[PDB]
Amino acid sequence: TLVPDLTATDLARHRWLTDNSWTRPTWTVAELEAAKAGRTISVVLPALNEEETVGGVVETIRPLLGGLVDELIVLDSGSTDDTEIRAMAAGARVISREVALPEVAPQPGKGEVLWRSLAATTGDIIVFIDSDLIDPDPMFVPKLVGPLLLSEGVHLVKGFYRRGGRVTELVARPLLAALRPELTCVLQPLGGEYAGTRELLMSVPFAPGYGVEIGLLVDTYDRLGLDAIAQVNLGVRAHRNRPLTDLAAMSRQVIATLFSRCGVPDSGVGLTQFFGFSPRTSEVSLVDRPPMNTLRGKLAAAL
Amino acid sequence: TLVPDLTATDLARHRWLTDNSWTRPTWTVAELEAAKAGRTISVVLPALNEEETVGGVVETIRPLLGGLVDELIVLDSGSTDDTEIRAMAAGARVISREVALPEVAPQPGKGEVLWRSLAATTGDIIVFIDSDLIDPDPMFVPKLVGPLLLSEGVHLVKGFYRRGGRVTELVARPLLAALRPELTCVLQPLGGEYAGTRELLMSVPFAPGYGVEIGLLVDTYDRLGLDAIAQVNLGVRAHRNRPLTDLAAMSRQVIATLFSRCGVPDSGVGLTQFFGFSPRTSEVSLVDRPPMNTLRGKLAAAL
Ligand SMILES: Nc1ccc(C(=O)O)cc1
Ligand SMILES: Nc1ccc(C(=O)O)cc1
Ligand SMILES: [Cl-]
Ligand SMILES: [Cl-]
Ligand SMILES: [Cl-]
Ligand SMILES: [Cl-]
Ligand SMILES: [Cl-]
Ligand SMILES: [Cl-]
Ligand SMILES: [Cl-]
Ligand SMILES: [Cl-]
Ligand SMILES: [Cl-]
Ligand SMILES: [Cl-]
Repeated sequence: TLVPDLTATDLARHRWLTDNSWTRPTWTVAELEAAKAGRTISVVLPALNEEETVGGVVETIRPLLGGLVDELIVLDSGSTDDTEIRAMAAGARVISREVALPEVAPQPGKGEVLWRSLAATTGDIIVFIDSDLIDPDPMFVPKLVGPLLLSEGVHLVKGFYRRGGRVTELVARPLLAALRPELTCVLQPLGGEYAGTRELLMSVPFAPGYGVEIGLLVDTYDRLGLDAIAQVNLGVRAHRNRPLTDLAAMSRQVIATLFSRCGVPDSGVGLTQFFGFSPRTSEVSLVDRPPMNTLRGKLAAAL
Repeated sequence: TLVPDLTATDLARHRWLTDNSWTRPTWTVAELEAAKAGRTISVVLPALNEEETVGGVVETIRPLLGGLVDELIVLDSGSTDDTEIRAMAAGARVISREVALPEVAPQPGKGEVLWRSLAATTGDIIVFIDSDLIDPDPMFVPKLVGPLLLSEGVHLVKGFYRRGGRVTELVARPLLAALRPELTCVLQPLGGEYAGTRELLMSVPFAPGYGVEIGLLVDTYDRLGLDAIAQVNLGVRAHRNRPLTDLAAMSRQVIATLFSRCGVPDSGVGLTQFFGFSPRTSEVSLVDRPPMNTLRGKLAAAL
């Protein structure tokens, strides 16, 4: 809604950018592990057909398994390439969507995968890391759990890179300025590298498809306020030059998910693209998976 | 609002793409001039500091002056370079914002310029052409007025190019799919080359800044329906590689203007961009210029 008391100038000077934003995190693995205090950490990599990169991501994380990290899972989304065997060969446990939650038939898209991984994991903290990363850094998981383990009151940590992204810069952040202005303090709201506490994640809906990350950001903000969110610098990463046609369909789902969270009536109509004319249509989903907490008791595996 | 009866598939197969969309316009200047039937045509080029390109755009249009075109005006927006003298030297009349409407102090931005040009022009049809075009084609004005002069019931003509644009493809068209799905049939809703009848243009508000084009599209659609809009192929044009930082600020104003037209409460908060951090803020306007018709009677020059 209309917030004429807030300006872009005092968003740039917002105290949150100091106390909840780590440009140069200096935490050690040993001192993070010391702060677990009986909490466990689950790392989840969503994956659909990522055979060329999934092993390299898993290998950056595997040395933490059994110390800082308690579970390392690739949640496979129906890959037909060698994603699964390569993740296993790299030292990760691989769980299909069906095995994560066999009572419920899979919907397509990324959010489904992350939602199901709540039923497959046991960590008090869950870290999500994209499996398509071309050059992952082994300090990702430590930097993401830093504010959860050491700060107070943080429940969602968003990892950003110094160069980000055409959808992030033209779609997500300008819409947040219009609909959730305080969230413009988040550098990369769509980023795939982030960590959350279990109670938070079990009690929010998961948006479908590519809306999942911005949906968690906005639901966490709405539920707990800006102080409960933090961001940390993961380092440098090259913008993978994705086709604008793919980015357009993803943008449409980002819009749908944000409108869904902000009371904006979305038409539900998918995006048409023209290239006479050669038309290309995509679909968009307006239906969340409900909070996983609502399924407690009905599951053959406890939550 | 929610339109679950419409899908992206039947938008791609929409009859409008045949009867109101000209992929290969074949009109001659002589036969268009024959159809004027006493209507006059005003061509308007908005311009702020366009000394390198404005003359070349004017020269592509000047041979039509006195035949198909009755007025050729560059509406200068406070240029400090040689925009004005170069437009004059190319054969255009140059009118400042103040001379267009001296009773009202200028607001910044492009929409202000186009709104003021309604008071400075006399054509029954007004054609807007950007002055920063690097390679304008002399058939722009004929192709834009074709459907106005020959078809029935068209009041707004949008000229598109075969390659368009990151803001168009990731922001404008996906938001239209969410908020005004039928308008996704328009290939380039933000395009600067378009023509409109005077009665229509005098009776709609003009959005400020870079929102002006999408605001006219949505107001025309809301007021008169999709049949009153048409689009024509102008040919090929190179995407001028504008900085993503500029595109982000323009996207924010596009969003504000669309939310303004579609009942979506916009925060009014400008876009912050970060590059410690180096913050960069822009402003956004939620205030239209009212329909120029509302100022009739109060102007020292008649409308
Ligand atoms: N079904 C899908 C599962 C995962 C992903 C992804 O990780 O980007 C995308 C689609
Ligand atoms: N004040 C302005 C006037 C004109 C333009 C433009 O034509 O892009 C931009 C700004
Ligand atoms: Cl502001
Ligand atoms: Cl800091
Ligand atoms: Cl089901
Ligand atoms: Cl992006
Ligand atoms: Cl919580
Ligand atoms: Cl659809
Ligand atoms: Cl046609
Ligand atoms: Cl004034
Ligand atoms: Cl564009
Ligand atoms: Cl009208």
